[PDB]
Order: sequence, then structure tokens, then C-alpha cells
Amino acid sequence: LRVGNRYRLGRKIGSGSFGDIYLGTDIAAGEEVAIKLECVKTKHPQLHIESKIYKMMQGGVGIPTIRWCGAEGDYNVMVMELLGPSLEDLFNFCSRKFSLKTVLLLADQMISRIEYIHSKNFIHRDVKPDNFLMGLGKKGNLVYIIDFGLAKKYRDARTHQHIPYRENKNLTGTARYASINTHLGIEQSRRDDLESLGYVLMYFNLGSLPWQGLKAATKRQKYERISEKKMSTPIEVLCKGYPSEFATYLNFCRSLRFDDKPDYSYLRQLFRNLFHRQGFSYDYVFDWNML
Ligand SMILES: CN1Cc2nccc(-c3cn(C)nc3-c3ccc(F)cc3)c2C1=O
Repeated sequence: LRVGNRYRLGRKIGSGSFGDIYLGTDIAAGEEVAIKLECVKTKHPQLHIESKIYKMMQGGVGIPTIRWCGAEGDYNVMVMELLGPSLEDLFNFCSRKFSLKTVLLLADQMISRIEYIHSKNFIHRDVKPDNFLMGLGKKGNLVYIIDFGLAKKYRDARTHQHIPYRENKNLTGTARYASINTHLGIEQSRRDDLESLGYVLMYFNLGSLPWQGLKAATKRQKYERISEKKMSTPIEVLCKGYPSEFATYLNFCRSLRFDDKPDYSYLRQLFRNLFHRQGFSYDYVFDWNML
């Protein structure tokens, strides 16, 4: 099928937040692309909003380039450069075990991606391994951030007025990586994207989280059980046996005030100092490169 005169639509290759992913080719450029399709008439249309966020994010390191946006037949279409597997696919491919060097190489880039989105007045709100993809070819060392479907402006683009403190909010994101504030129903802000990343890094270290795979009757009761398990698990217990930096990272995120600008530099330097004490080289040789 033809997409915006220039793109050739192929078979389905993946599943996305509110629209499936298809293989494509930019016929004029001779380059493969990923095409996200969303039904023109749906009770919850979100592709168009997401496109605007990606467009605002353009030029940022690890921000996927959007080649085209439009409407074709029964669908709203978004065309992105082709990327590699997500950190979840790579984690499963690596038998759910990442070396400390891989976790630290990933932590460095992931903190930067989040800082970039924040510099562009947005909070991601769904920080999880599935939303970070590795690039391909010459970009194979680069971690990309995707899925702006739950992203929200946290401050006014010009005035920098932070959004007001709100309570009794709905769990926006994934329960496994949600911050304690989110479980409490507090409006998400910059600190919450970073706390989620802290749980993602501990998840890479452990293979799973202590509140993962809890037995429950309803999805709301599962969230209550996860909340309870997260609030009953001290950071030192969660991080036992791993370098103290992971715990320091999580304690710092939990200490942040609602409208505080996080010290991203300090957080990257925490892991960089550990990376150097370990004698590792920033050579971008991840565990999967040794397979
Ligand atoms: C298998 N692949 C490769 C590949 N490359 C690039 C992005 C994705 C991809 C994965 N998800 C969950 N969403 C997207 C996507 C997003 C916006 C778009 F405009 C197009 C695609 C994939 C993919 O699913």
C-alpha cells in the first residue's frame, strides 16, 4: 500500500500504545522505516497529539526522526526511521541478566533522554524498558526514547510555571515502574520519570522486581498490592548486594519536591564515578554485542 506518495507499507512488525507498527520503505530515499497506523474514526484518537510532541523533540540525541505525518484512507499515519529492539527485548534476549557495565552504559544515556524531554517542558510518565529502543547500524550504540502517548506538559513553554500540585490522580503508566507518589495518586512531575528509571535500573540488576508477578483478583487490587509491596520494601533491601549508587539514586529521587528541577548531572556523575571505580571503558560494548 502507498503512504503519502513516498512510502511503501509492508506487513505488521509490532504493536504500539494505540496503533500497530508496520514495516515500510521510503521509496525515494531507499531507506527502511516503521509506520504507525491509527484508525481515522476512534473514540480515543491520540496519534496527532503524539506527532506534535515528537516534532517539538526533533534534534535531540536519541529522539527518533519523524519522516512524515498525515492521513491515508481509514488511517492517521506517522512514519519514523527504523529502530532496533527495545531494552525489554534485549533483556529477554540476554536471559534477563545484564552485567553492571551494561546497566551503567544504559543509565547514563537514559538519564540524558529524560533530561532532554524535561528541557522541552514535557514529562514522559511511562518510563519502562519497552519505551527505550537501540538504534541500528551506525546508531547501534544509541538508546532512543519512544512513546509520547501518556506524555504531559509539566510547565508552561515560556513562563516555566509548573503545573499545580494535584492529588487523587489515576495511575498513568505501568504499575511495575510507577513512583510511590504515583501510587499515592499525586500528579506526576520530573522526579517521577527519574524514580521510574531507578526501578528500571534495579529491574535490569535483579532480573525482576519484588512487587512483580503478585497474585490478584482485579487490576485495581494488583495496583493496591504493588503499592503496598513498594511502600513496605526499603530501598536498602531492594538494592542489597548491588553498588550503593542504585540506592543513593533512588533516595535522591524520593527526596525531590514536586516542582524541583532534578540535578541530572549529579545523577549521571554518581554512575560515572562507579563506572570508573570498576575500571570500565565507555566503548559502547553492551552485553548483547558479545553474543
Ligand atoms: C519492530 N519495530 C522496529 C521499530 N522501529 C522504530 C519504531 C518502532 C516502534 C515500536 N513501538 C512500540 N512504536 C514504534 C513506532 C512509534 C512511532 C512510529 F511512527 C513508528 C513506530 C519499531 C518496531 O516496532
